[PDB]
Amino acid sequence: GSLTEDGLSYKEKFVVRSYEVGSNKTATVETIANLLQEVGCNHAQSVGFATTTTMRKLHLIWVTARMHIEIYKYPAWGDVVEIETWCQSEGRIGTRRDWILKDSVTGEVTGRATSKWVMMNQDTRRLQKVSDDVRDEYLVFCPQEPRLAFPEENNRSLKKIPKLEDPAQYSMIGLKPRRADLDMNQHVNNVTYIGWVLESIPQEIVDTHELQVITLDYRRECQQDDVVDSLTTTTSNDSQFLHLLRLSGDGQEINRGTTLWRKK
Amino acid sequence: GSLTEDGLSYKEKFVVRSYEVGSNKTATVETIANLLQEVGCNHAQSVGFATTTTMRKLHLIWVTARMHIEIYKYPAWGDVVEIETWCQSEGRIGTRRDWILKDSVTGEVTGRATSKWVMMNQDTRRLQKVSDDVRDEYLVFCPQEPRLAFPEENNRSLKKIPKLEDPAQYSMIGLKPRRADLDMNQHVNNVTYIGWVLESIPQEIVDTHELQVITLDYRRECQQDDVVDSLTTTTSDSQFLHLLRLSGDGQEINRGTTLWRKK
Ligand SMILES: N#CCC(=O)NC1CCCCC1
Ligand SMILES: N#CCC(=O)NC1CCCCC1
Repeated sequence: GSLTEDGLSYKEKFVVRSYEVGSNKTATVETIANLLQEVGCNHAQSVGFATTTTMRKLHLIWVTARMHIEIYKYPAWGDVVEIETWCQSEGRIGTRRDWILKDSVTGEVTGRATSKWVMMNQDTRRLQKVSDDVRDEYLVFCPQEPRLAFPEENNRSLKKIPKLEDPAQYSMIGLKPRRADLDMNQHVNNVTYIGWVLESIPQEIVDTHELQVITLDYRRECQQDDVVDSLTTTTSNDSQFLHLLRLSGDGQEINRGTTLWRKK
Repeated sequence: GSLTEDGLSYKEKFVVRSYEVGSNKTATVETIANLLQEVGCNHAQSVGFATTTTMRKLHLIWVTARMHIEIYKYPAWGDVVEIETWCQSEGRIGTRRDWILKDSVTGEVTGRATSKWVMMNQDTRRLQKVSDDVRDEYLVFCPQEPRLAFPEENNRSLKKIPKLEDPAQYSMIGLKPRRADLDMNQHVNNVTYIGWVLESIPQEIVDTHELQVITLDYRRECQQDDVVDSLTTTTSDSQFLHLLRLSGDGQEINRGTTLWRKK
């Protein structure tokens, strides 16, 4: 991987692995999300980091608030996928990381993704606005004019998601993270939540449809000793679902989302 | 990746990923096991496949009976690891796949692994001996003289493993596979069982020790709708005896041992 000529974005190529593919012999959405995360981390390292100087002094971190992924073609086992990523400041609300996925052979766009990140104190877990000093320190690494993976004025990446009402149509109960689900700081990896959401989709939908769009809101973290319940209700040749992840016991919300599936 | 000059083994280089490392910023044993599995699959594809012509017509497949891994140094995040793999016939018993892990920069051996594979009919799930026809079709891709990742006489990779007796010292119950744990044929990936075994090791041990050796026997598969219990007892450096069994009737799925060195 490497930064582009202007130093304002980063590209990396990946060969899709045997254990990374599902029943169709194409990469799962969780493999795609892990690749986005890896290219995101390599971009941050290449430019000096994603805690800045001022963030480390004030015990502040970036946390994912929302993730939105749209896939047109999942790469097959052995195929090479090229991913381009960049960051942008969104004033004092937070930051945004965007991605474009391309087939290395054809150069065609096979997917795109966007994510919203908010500032948070590591210790108190209290969200806050982006200070001027932090915003100035990361603007040297971002394009100045807007560059959006989802430019459309009526796009599905900015839609408000409602809370699923009991009773859910489908459910998968008692989901727990194992050590492979944790990152290097022992926090549950953001991609695990995508897997947990998809666990309540019936196997018949997965067998006859391909996942086209997934929007996920992150409300609260799952601790490594927590237990989660995954709930899904059909809201709809296309199928839409409303999703909810909550703690198995008290029912505390951890995530909410929507998925759109197209018939194969 | 590519086959070596003589075409009797295969090498591939991997850059360790951010999500592939644990709390020590080095690759987990499950990342290592996934890399062994990937280089194994790439070796099979490069030589024409690991179902052969005779196996496809007879509805036969290779299944893992045992896996043994020894790690001296886990590669750090961003490091390049080079893995060499080869296969060997073991007469009528089955086949063996071996691996050597090296630091790409220094060329030093940082790990080694061996695995025993047995023939099985896909449909009946009945184990079988290897026929002469299969033996001949496999021998053109294997070294003729023995080449062993663990050559030492009376080494850890060939030790008989006993069955853990109740009550277990430690346990993790109600473990279930999710879709990310399944392979392309909807079977639970062999690496998931390694993760499930390690789930009953206390976090205190993981925080103060590094895993040096793991030997795992595969007795029966876990279906995607099955629930597993993971049991561990200290037998001792720290040694542990492990057992995975179905949550309900207690049917054995795996047994194994781990050796851990203090950091
Ligand atoms: N953390 C991290 C890497 C990153 O930049 N993005 C990740 C986190 C959100 C879901 C997958 C993509
Ligand atoms: N299947 C397959 C790939 C392969 O050759 N070996 C794998 C399976 C056993 C555990 C990890 C290594």
